Amino acid sequence: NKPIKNIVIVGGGTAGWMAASYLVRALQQQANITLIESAAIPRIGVGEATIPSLQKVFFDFLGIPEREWMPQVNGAFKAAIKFVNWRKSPDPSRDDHFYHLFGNVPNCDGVPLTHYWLRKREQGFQQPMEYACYPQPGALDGKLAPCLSDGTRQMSHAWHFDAHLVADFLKRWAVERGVNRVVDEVVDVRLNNRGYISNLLTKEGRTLEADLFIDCSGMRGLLINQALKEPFIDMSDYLLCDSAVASAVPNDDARDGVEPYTSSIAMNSGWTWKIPMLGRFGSGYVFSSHFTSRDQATADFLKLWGLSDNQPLNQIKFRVGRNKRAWVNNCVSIGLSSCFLEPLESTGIYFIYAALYQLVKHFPDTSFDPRLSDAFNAEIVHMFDDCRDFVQAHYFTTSRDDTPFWLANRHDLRLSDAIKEKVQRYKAGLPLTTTSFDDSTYYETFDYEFKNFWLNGNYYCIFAGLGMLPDRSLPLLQHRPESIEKAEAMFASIRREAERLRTSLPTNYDYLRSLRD
Amino acid sequence: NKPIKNIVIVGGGTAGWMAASYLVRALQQQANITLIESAAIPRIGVGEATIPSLQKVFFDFLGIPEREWMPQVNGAFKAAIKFVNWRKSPDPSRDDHFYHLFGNVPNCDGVPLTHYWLRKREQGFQQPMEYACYPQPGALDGKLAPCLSDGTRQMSHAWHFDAHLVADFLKRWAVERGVNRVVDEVVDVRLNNRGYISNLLTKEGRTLEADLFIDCSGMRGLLINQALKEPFIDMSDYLLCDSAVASAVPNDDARDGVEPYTSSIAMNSGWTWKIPMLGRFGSGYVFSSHFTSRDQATADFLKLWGLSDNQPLNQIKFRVGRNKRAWVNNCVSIGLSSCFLEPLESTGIYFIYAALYQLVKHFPDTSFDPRLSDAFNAEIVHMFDDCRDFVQAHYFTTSRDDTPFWLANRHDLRLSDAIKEKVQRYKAGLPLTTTSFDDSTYYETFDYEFKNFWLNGNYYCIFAGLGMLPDRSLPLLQHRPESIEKAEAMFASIRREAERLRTSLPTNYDYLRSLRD
Ligand SMILES: Cc1cc2nc3c(=O)[nH]c(=O)nc-3n(C[C@H](O)[C@H](O)[C@H](O)COP(=O)(O)OP(=O)(O)OC[C@H]3O[C@@H](n4cnc5c(N)ncnc54)[C@H](O)[C@@H]3O)c2cc1C
Ligand SMILES: Cc1cc2nc3c(=O)[nH]c(=O)nc-3n(C[C@H](O)[C@H](O)[C@H](O)COP(=O)(O)OP(=O)(O)OC[C@H]3O[C@@H](n4cnc5c(N)ncnc54)[C@H](O)[C@@H]3O)c2cc1C
Ligand SMILES: N[C@@H](Cc1c[nH]c2c(Cl)cccc12)C(=O)O
Ligand SMILES: N[C@@H](Cc1c[nH]c2c(Cl)cccc12)C(=O)O
Ligand SMILES: [Cl-]
Ligand SMILES: [Cl-]
Repeated sequence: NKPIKNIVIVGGGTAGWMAASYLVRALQQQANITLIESAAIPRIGVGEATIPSLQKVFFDFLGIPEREWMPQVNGAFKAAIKFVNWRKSPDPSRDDHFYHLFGNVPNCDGVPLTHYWLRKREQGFQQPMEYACYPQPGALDGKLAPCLSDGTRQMSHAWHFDAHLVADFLKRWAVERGVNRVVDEVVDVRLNNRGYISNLLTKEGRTLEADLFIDCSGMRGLLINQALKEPFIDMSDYLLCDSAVASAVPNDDARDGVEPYTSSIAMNSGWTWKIPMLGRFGSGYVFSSHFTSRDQATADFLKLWGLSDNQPLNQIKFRVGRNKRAWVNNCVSIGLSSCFLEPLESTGIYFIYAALYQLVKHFPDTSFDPRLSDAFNAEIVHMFDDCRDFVQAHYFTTSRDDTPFWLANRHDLRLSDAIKEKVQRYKAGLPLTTTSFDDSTYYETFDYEFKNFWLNGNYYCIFAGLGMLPDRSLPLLQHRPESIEKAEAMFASIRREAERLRTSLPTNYDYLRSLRD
Repeated sequence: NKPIKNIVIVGGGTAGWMAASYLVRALQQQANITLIESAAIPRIGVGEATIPSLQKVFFDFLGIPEREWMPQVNGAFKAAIKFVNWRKSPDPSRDDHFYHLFGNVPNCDGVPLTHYWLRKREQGFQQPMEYACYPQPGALDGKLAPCLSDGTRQMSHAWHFDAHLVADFLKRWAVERGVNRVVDEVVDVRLNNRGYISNLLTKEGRTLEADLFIDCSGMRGLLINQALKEPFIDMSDYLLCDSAVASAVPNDDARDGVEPYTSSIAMNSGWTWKIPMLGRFGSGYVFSSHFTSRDQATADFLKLWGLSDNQPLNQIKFRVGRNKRAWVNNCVSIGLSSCFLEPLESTGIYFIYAALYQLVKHFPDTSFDPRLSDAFNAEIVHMFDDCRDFVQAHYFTTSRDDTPFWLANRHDLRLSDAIKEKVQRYKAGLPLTTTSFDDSTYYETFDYEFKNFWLNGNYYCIFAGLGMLPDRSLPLLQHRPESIEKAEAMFASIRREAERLRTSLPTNYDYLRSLRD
């Protein structure tokens, strides 16, 4: 079979430029890559929060160290997501926050520390789970950097940045390596009688042909949805939000610092993200138009930040779900053309490079063996549905009952069998997936992470933070007092490390300034 | 002169039965009215959107309160038309909607609030015009009823209903009051040598005579066009659409509510109406066969609602324009036999009862003084051409340039001097027609409304919603800072009222259910 020689990518957003740069890197020889992007159709870039695999799977693959790309996209550090007002009727007099941290909880004699923490809590211990089981949250409260001043990493972390600058950075990188860039707009897609894409007709009269087409056209799914008519599986029975009102807000970094984390602030009918960088934070009230008008959401959002009627707003809508198949015939959808999940756990750009990684793992020749795309499609389904369930798990486990939106989340969602099973194991007191690896190994072993994306620590951070605890601690632990004592020593180590970080890390603001102002 | 004694109405659609019932009411004494309608020729009833004058001019005249006719026609409430994707290249990621609301914008020291809104916008104010100047659009976004639960009206509104049931309701009403109903089909019309209608010959052998004939035969204009040969002024140089593909679509009212408004969803080569009622919405893609085939339009329409090849479709065509004269000799055309304009602003049934109102205002004796019909004809010309221009104003002011259809609308339409003049005044920053009345008074003073049908607020809703703003705010306002401050207080009142409506109105779905399931 003849190899894929010509590849056309439609779209110049994060997805398109990730596709171009990843493919130019992966396909060392025999690949002519052309990216077409409209000057008249905006890209989506709201100020984006990311996860550690962005470096390990994407930028390492390209050979670009963090210190190289990060200042060029005005990047800032993210060590967690902090959830605010998710636990109860929010009360202005009560500190209701919890973190979802990156990295693994240690095990003690084959049992995660989360489980020894729960046993302690049963005996009256008051410290919240993540403060007991992770060394860094206090440091995040102090707004400290994830690294010592000399760059030595001290916690697992990822990044906040404007996705426009990332696309820009990658456009530059990809074009210097031979990606052909066409600024133009596809207006028509011709399919042959078998349903394979033949060519694209552009507004300026170009006809584009390729062996393989990558649809990075964004939510419109120009190729996959509009031309190939792949059904989009609407998942608004799983997740209620379908909208956002977003903006960027100046930050007084010198008086207030830069939070080394994304915040998710629960609202009446959704939640608001906060994504700090130097000088500004991006923020969006993600909402369900079924429970609040865009009008009321906008008022709620402005009021949250003390913003004025003169404040500019980005009024976004989205459909939650994914294509029935990401790759149909000679077209692979990547990015918003493939799926969307609300940014509650920073998985959007993850879906782009994880899908690109999978595409190269299932790379076709010009015969397009359906066994390859079928395998690829099943990986994407698992990747997305798994994240959808984890995100959904933040909603149906809420104890908030103070609005129709929160009541509908408690009562009216459709739950996969897979999520119910996990919730059942959790409530029984069983660990979810645990690894013996350290973080370095986990984040270096993408075939493992991709299939074991949400571990025990991730579920515990969310479920325990939300106030849903297991019915009881692990029965095994009643037979293991020595193991319980060793766990105490591990809790004491973690506390030592927290205290060392407190006095050793530079502020996130100072460290960011030091790298590049 | 002998009075009109015998009146024959040809046609049993909305127009015929409105004519019968209006005339039986108006002509208290000396009137024998006969309506002939074919059992073999369908009526036009697609699910119809209406305006507040339907109650005030038509049903009040008959003495039928809203609460009486409305459940009998399975009516639902309409508080606006919402225009979707009319502003730009539609983008699935962007909320592009605006409302055209019923009712007046308040004035502040002789200047409409629209003008104070524009000055604010010049200074960076971001709220869309209709959300600033009207209290109800947020409530429509929340799908709320126009009335409190006890029926107290809270906004100006009209109705959605199947026009078949209205005809049915009025048939019953008119026959109980002495209208003679003949189910039969006119096959021939005899004119005397002077060109006056002598009699109608029916398929079943009846000969019908009358002093006055009302042509409600629909688009075929059996009497006015076919028998009297009155020229129809084709207006396809003004407006491009000549076709519709229509259907009814089930609605999940319990999960999705019932939108208290008509939607107009701009397509590639026209627009699609949505007209919600209980259990279903009527919908039609109105299109120009010059830019899209009926085939492609049908595919576009099915795709819009995720409908299947098994979905039933009503494939409509129409000619846009009006008779040179509505009333010729002893024949008055009323309804589709008289004129057609696409349903972009819900004027079809309006044309029926406004024309009937005018007919009674110009009512003849058997001498048929041409001065009466000449006056009547000039009123109809003004009524129709005025609406034609307002509808046309939605098209030529578009910023959409993404298809041939939208480009032709931007560049290729014939514009009346009257519409150019208005657009010129608008762009200069001048108010169009303003009233000092409240809505109640406007909607109660039909001689005023009929001549001042589209006010400043109506033009602003459309022009501002479409993104065509005046070159600058009213120069007068630079001399009136106190007036500007008073306008602020009025903007604050409107916001208070919006917020009160949000928490006080029942959902439109709940209120409709409560009245009659
Ligand atoms: C509200 C919101 C919040 C988000 N938050 C996060 C977050 O915190 N973290 C994270 O990782 N991700 C987040 N995401 C996801 C992320 O922003 C996007 O997935 C990502 O930035 C790339 O989107 P895309 O490239 O698939 O599509 P787009 O950005 O929509 O780019 C589309 C491209 O296709 C081109 N195009 C479209 N049609 C044509 C055509 N006809 N001819 C030629 N070109 C065409 C456009 O010009 C553009 O270049 C968020 C997304 C949304 C909507
Ligand atoms: C696509 C479309 C969308 C519309 N949307 C709206 C809307 O949203 N809001 C609104 O207010 N209006 C709307 N209208 C207009 C409205 O539907 C019609 O004007 C109205 O319902 C009445 O039409 P009519 O009675 O004049 O003619 P028809 O409904 O066509 O009725 C014709 C009658 O004449 C009879 N007839 C014809 N020839 C003979 C004959 N030879 N002998 C005996 N009887 C005969 C027929 O049997 C029938 O009874 C719309 C119209 C169309 C076409
Ligand atoms: N395997 C993923 C899990 C994850 C996705 N988003 C996260 C966030 Cl936002 C915080 C903590 C962990 C995650 C990771 O550790 O990066
Ligand atoms: N004088 C008319 C103007 C009008 C016709 N159609 C409309 C619609 Cl569909 C919305 C708002 C106003 C109108 C009215 O207010 O009813
Ligand atoms: Cl995301
Ligand atoms: Cl109409």
